[PDB]
Amino acid sequence: EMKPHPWFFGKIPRAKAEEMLSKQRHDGAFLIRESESAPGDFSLSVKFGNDVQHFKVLRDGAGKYFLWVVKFNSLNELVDYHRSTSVSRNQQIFLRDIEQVPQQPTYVQ
Ligand SMILES: [Cl-]
Repeated sequence: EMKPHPWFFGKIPRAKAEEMLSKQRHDGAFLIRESESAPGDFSLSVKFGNDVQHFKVLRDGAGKYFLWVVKFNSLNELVDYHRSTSVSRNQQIFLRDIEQVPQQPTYVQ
């Protein structure tokens, strides 16, 4: 387990998502962020070799979420579909979780 997703980064700037994804080793390492050029839309950012690619998360009339053709009731479902179906029309790029760098625990009383 019941965990928050390691892929939702809220309002991190496009350039910050590139900075962070640039240090991931593995093609497909990705995050969802909340676009700053289109308030209320999401964007998908994904490591590919020396590049970081960005995808608009598109909405149909009912609020369902898609990248190209196949659409879902949630970002979570969209993301999970694209773990095994390429996000790209030019390369086979499958979504995989960031490595992370996770949280040293501290107690603050
Ligand atoms: Cl595919």
